[PDB]
Amino acid sequence: XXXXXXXXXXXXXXXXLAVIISTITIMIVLSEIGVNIAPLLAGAGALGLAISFGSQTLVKDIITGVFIQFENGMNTGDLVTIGPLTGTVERMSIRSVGVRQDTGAYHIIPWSSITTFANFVRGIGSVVANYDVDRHEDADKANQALKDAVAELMENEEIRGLIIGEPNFAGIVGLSNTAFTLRVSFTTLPLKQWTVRFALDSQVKKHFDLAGVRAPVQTYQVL
Amino acid sequence: XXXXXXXXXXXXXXXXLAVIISTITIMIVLSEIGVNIAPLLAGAGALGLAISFGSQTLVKDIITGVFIQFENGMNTGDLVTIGPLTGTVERMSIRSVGVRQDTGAYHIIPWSSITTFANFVRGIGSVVANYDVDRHEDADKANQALKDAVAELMENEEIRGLIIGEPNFAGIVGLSNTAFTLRVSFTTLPLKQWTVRFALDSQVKKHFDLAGVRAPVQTYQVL
Amino acid sequence: XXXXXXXXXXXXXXXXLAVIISTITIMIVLSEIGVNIAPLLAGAGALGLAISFGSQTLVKDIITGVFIQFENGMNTGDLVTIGPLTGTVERMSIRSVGVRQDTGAYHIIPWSSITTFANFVRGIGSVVANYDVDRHEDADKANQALKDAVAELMENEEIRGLIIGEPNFAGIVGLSNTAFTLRVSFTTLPLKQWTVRFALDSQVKKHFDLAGVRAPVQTYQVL
Amino acid sequence: XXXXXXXXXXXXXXXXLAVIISTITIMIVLSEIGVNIAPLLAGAGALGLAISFGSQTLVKDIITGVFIQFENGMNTGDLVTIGPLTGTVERMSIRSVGVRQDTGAYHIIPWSSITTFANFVRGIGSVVANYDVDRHEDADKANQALKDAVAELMENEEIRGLIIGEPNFAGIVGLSNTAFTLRVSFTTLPLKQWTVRFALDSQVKKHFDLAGVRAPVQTYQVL
Amino acid sequence: XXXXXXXXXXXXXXXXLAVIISTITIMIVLSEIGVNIAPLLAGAGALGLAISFGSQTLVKDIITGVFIQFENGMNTGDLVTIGPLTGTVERMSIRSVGVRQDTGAYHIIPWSSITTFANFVRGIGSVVANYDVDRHEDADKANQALKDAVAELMENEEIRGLIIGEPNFAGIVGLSNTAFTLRVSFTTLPLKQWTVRFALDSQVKKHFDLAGVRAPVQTYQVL
Amino acid sequence: XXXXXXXXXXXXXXXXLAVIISTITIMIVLSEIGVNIAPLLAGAGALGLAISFGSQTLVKDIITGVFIQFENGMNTGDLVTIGPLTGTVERMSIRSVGVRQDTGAYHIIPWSSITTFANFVRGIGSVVANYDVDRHEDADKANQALKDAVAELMENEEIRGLIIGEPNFAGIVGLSNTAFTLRVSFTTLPLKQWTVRFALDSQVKKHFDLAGVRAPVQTYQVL
Amino acid sequence: XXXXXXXXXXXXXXXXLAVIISTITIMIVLSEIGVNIAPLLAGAGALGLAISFGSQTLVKDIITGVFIQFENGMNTGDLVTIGPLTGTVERMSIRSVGVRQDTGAYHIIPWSSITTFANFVRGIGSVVANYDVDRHEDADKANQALKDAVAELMENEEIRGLIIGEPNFAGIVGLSNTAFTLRVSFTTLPLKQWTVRFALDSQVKKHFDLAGVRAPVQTYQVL
Repeated sequence: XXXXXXXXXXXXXXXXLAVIISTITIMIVLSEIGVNIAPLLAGAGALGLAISFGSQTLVKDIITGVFIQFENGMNTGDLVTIGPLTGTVERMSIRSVGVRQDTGAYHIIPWSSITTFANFVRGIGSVVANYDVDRHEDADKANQALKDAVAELMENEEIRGLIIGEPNFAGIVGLSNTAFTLRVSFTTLPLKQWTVRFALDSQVKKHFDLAGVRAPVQTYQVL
Repeated sequence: XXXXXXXXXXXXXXXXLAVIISTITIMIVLSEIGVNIAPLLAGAGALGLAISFGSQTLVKDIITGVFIQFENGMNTGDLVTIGPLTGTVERMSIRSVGVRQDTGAYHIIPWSSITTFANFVRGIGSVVANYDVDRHEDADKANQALKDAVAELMENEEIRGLIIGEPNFAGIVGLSNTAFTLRVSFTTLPLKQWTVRFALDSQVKKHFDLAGVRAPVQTYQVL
Repeated sequence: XXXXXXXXXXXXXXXXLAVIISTITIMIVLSEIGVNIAPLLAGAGALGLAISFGSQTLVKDIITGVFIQFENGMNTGDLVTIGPLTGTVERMSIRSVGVRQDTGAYHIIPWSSITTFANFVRGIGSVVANYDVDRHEDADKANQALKDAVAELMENEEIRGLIIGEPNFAGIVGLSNTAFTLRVSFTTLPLKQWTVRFALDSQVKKHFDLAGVRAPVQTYQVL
Repeated sequence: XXXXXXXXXXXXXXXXLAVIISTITIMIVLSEIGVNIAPLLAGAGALGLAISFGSQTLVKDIITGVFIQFENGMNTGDLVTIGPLTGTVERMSIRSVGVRQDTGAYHIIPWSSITTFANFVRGIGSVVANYDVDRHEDADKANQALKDAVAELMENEEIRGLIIGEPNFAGIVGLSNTAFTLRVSFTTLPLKQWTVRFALDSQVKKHFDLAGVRAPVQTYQVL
Repeated sequence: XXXXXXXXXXXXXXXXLAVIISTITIMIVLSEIGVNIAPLLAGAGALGLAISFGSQTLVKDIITGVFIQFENGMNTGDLVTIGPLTGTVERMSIRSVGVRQDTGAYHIIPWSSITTFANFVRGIGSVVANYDVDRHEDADKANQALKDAVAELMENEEIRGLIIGEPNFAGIVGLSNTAFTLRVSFTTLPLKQWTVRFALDSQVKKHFDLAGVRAPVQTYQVL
Repeated sequence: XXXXXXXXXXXXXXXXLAVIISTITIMIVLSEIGVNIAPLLAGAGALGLAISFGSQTLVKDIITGVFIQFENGMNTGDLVTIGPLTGTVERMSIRSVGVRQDTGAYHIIPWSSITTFANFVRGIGSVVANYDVDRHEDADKANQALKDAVAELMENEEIRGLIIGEPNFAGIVGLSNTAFTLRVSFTTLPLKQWTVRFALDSQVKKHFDLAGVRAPVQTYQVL
Repeated sequence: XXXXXXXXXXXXXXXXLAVIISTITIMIVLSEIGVNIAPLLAGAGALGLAISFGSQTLVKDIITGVFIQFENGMNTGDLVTIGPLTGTVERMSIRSVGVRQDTGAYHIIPWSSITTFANFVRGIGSVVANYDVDRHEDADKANQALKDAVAELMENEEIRGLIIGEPNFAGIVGLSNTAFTLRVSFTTLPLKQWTVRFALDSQVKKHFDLAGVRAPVQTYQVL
């Protein structure tokens, strides 16, 4: 039986990364060779549980990545927002995503840290502008000024191509101790919101000055 | 017994995703073929525990999603609020929900991150408006002005269709060092709160100017 | 023994949600049919541990719910406060609770997220009002004014029915660089605190104006 | 052996909450009746691990409660502070504690959420009052004024019974750009701190006015 | 064998807190008495794992306590700082520590919540005082004033006994838009820092007034 | 069999860090020598599980490090940003990374604490400058001033070598109650952003003074 | 066999901290003495798992400590920064580190709470000083003043020995609504940054006064 067991073990070892495989092979051999390694199994299992609780991140991350990819949630060149960060995606790997912030940095984010993320290149983009006007100014006057500003904006051929449909004037949307707030909304081609917002702000300043609408002004009273 | 064991193993393997299934088959074979793989079982179990702690998120998320669906908590097109985000739901998948923020973004939120979420399309919508008035102004005067404003609002046929029942005047609801606060409440058709609030603010500004109620004013004293 | 084992397995399978039950049955059969599925057990156990770490939330939540119910902590129609949210409870399910915020929203909160929650419909409700008065004003004068205000309040038959017992004047309760603070306390029927607070604030403004008590006023000094 | 095994199983089942006990009995029977339920054991163990990770809270909470009780840390009627909450304890159960906030609410806190909690009814209560005085005022003048205020306080027979020992004047305790801060300390009967603090603040205002000590005053300089 | 097994079980049970011990005894008996309780073992193990995840806190806390005690980190009567709390230690138990805040409260903190804690009664105590002086004042003038203040302080026999060695004048330590900051440092007997700081602040006010050093003053400019 | 077992155990022990290996050897010996150490296995397994939950950090950290290295995410001498810290990398070990803050400190960060980190030496660096201008100033005037400033900047031969391509003027990008904001963008050689930003700010101040553009100015109104 | 088993158990027990060892010995004896303690094993294993989840901290902490020691990250007498704390290291034990804050306290921090820590005694120390100057002042004038200040500083023989190399003037580094900021950088012997910074601030005040550079001044406009 001795020679037979020896031959059996030989055949098995012949049938049998590399260092751990070698340790496991040594374990199976010592097991089959007249030794019952329960506590050696215990030590190797402690080591394996350690590496497990360690090497969990890679797999969690790659599966989160492939899931995000299934939903078509992020492509190369999009403008995404991940937590407190907003930038352009420059490259995606099987572990992490590369986001190029506007301040020049190059953030690397591993998928596990990505729970909820916003994308700016899906369909439409909107603009919600709010402007303040001194509480004492005439409401209709300022509102007509804002309407004239938007109308002049929509005449700019270069910008008109960026707005989908018609503007949406909401009128007054709130009062403060000093000012009331006008609001105008849009619906633009994706990723072009900010250009529209900037042109609108320029036109709004110009026309508020023309129509003589005053900016909000803090008020005091003495004695 | 050798040929018999061989035939048994053959039949079993014949009776026997793909790569892991193949590894498990190799394991059962080496087990039945004169080898006791306890530590090989240990390594494969470490790998499996890793993938487990990894692939937990998908199932947790899908069950959270189906639960949220059971309570009729979220449909396509509703206006929901999830954590620090408020927007419209554009599409729901078996892993995540698509929320369209007003700023044009397209957030993707996986159900696991959704613990508590608010919905604005269930039943009724309310309005609680607060306005400030200088501490020195006559209380009854300002309150009557606000009542006249609300009364003129309720005469606007377009808005009246949005208010359920009658307004609820609360009177003064608090004093500051400079101003006391009036409050009026409503109960409106769902999702129409903001239109009512805006019309009310416009009317309130107009009538506060007519009745000559002053806005709050900071007060100083020199020497 | 072959036919006998076959008959045994048949009887067992005859004696034997649905898909997992079928997989378990296949497992017991392959086990009894000349195969020792230790690693198949390992894979199925990984899957089961995954679903376990997943389907834990439902049971945790239902037991937390039934516990909260045992303590009579929340009923339909009460006005509760859960974390940063305050509203009315509209309906309770075996997984979550429906809270109707005052802003019209309809929050859904699962019991697991509920650790500590306040309820406003248990027994009594109290009012602790603080008012500011310019540092230079006479203490006794302002205090007597506040006492007269409370006295006139207690004469309002409609409100008197809401106050339990007698008011509790505390006198000055703190000094600032500009103002000292008066305080008056109450004990009211449940859920009626705010009506009392509002009536009290109205009366306090009126009587502070009558008695000529000044509001706090920031003070400066030049050069 | 068949009839013998049947009789054995019968006797065992005869020797044998209710639904789980029934499932366990079915398990032991199928085990003893010619079936080896390893994977059925696996499914039942997954379910049990789920309920375990679920029903952990009740026991954790009751043991935390009995521990808090061992240290005599909280009784009915005491004034405790738990996290961001301060109120009176109205009733204690085997799972949670009932705290009555001053604003009328009735918080329910489960012991698990209680890590560190303060109690105001153990032994003594102290008072540390700080008052501000304009930087230009004479130090000795203001300090003597405060001493006279405390002296008049200690003459009030109703309050004297609440102060243990003698006051402790610390003198100036800090400078700002505008004011220096005086401080006086006490040691009072438990739960009576606030009454003493309020009486002291009243006397301090009165005597600061008598002695003509000015409150702090912001200072500017033009051009 | 029946009578023999019965006698064996009897002897064992004879050889055999109380309720759990009884359940375990019942388990060993049913085990030895012709029943293989694997799933009963599973249920009892679920219960035991629950109590384990529950009764972990007591032992964790007592070992953390004995460790803190080994380092001589906290004694009865010391003035410690634990998280956001600062007070005197009144008594220590095998689970928690009793800290007496200055505001009269009596906090109970269990050792587990104590990660990092400061102690004020180990060796020496230091004082780092910063004072502000208007940007336009002469540097040497104010510095000499502060030196004279410290010199007069060191002449107070009662205080001199509390300062170890010599003061350490650092000169200017920073500029603001309005003021530059002088700094003086000390090294005092333990627990006596605040008395020294207060005496120093008194002397500093007196000597800044004598030498005519102005406090910082906000500056404006009109039109 | 006694002598045979003895010889077997001897051979095994002959075939058989050091202290734990010795304990495991003692375990296997006592196991093979007529003793079944199940509870000794339990104690050793508790100890091993402890060390496992302890020695997990080293391996997790080294694998996170080698992963970060695979993505070429951090080299010696780069300027990285890790959480709230921004500095230069001075040396990398198999456990942690050494970051040299600008304030002279030498932070040591272990890879586990590194989830998302930014790098400033990958490709390009950008500049987004915003400047404020009083609301009343002429828009075209200030914009032309800023254009002249940038033009003079691009004439500086030393700086021109640092800017890639052409500046990008966005015009007005927002209104406040007091000021509107101009914006100019760049794209520079990596790590040279700040030099460009500083030169640009100098030129902008000079040219805003030349063209007489006023800085924003708070506005008041009395009575 | 009875006497033989008795002798075997005797020999084993003869071959066989103290209380747990005794319980384990009792377990092995009852095991070998005709009893199969599976559920007793279960209870002892629950207790052991409890102590494990408890006594994990000591080992985690000691290994974190020895790791920090391997990287030469902290010695006796260094000036380190750990989280929100900055002080001198007074002594290190096998569990915790003793940090002496400047305010006299003596913090004890266990290594587990130390994730990222800064050290100020490794190599070099730097200084980055920023000063504000009124927006209307001449840029070249203020910059030349700052250069003269630094030049006079470098003439102080006592300080010159602390600066490595040459100062680095950056010019303007930013504009505000009221002030532009000058910046000068250094590179000093370790731990000597603050002395240099203080001397520099003194010289800067003196020379800004000489050259007549004004501090920033808030600006207003009335009506």
